[PDB]
Amino acid sequence: TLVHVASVEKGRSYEDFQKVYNAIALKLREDDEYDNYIGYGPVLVRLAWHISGTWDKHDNTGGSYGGTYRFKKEFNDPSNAGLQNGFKFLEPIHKEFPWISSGDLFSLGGVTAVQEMQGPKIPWRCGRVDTPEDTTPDNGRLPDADKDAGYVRTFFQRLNMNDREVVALMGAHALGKTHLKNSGYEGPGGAANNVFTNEFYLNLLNEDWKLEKNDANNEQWDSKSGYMMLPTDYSLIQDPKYLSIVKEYANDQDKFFKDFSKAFEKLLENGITFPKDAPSPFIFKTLEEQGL
Ligand code: HEM
Repeated sequence: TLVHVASVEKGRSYEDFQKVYNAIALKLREDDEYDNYIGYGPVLVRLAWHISGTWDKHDNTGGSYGGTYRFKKEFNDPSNAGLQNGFKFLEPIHKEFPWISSGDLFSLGGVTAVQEMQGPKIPWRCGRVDTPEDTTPDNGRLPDADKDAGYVRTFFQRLNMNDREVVALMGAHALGKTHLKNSGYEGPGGAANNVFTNEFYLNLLNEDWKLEKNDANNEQWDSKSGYMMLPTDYSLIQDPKYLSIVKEYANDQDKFFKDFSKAFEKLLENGITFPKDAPSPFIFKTLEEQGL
């Protein structure tokens, strides 16, 4: 398996990264019209996950380290359709801060989005290093949505995630929406789709779901409230082990926040070796905490 050692951008420290965080956060506030006023928060979270979710624990291919989403093979992955919006959002950030690596920028985008949307603090570590075009993972490593709980469970073993980690991570599906033109699925998972809450779990348990076909001829679960769940989302209440965890997070906001924070940091760090003398993880202040 490949070794990717975190290497701090030369001479940079917490304050440098807080400035990048702030620039992302200010642009999130400014560019509010995007996606019928959802804003860019959700797509940045999805970008951070997709650049990380190519990882394979077996050989340390893929993962956030190399920033390989910048290469055509990966940005043109059908699984990544729509993420170009997140990349374009981050372009002026990268122009202002050309010293940050691509993997650091993409992952920090996700952290910033979660926190600015009132989610948990997510500790974040710098030191991802851009790797060459030939290190770009092939398409097909990101998950299908038309599958069942067994598929989800097996899929996430490749990312070294257990049942609790999987169910926690999936709570991000409160954010944003599915777009028919991107993925063949349409609609949001709830009402508060640019605020980070545990609504995904409450909606799974409390809505009256009907298995319908959308306009792309794909099945999805729909409620009269106008919400949807992917087959993979709904699988979390079909499987008895996932169901107990869904109930736990539906009943404990703080526990969900803490578990999501750990799993999301882990996701963003998979594949990276941090030297023993590497800086401790950074916890960035929100704009609100800074009075900005
Ligand atoms: C079985 C695993 C998963 C599947 C099958 C899946 C599938 C999907 C699909 C089909 C979409 C709609 C894309 C579009 O039409 O624009 C989506 C959106 C999204 N996903 Fe996932 N996802 C999974 C796990 C995750 C994880 C682990 C996270 C992050 C922790 C995540 C975060 C998001 C977010 C934030 C959106 C909304 C994007 C937007 O509004 O532009 N997903 N997902």
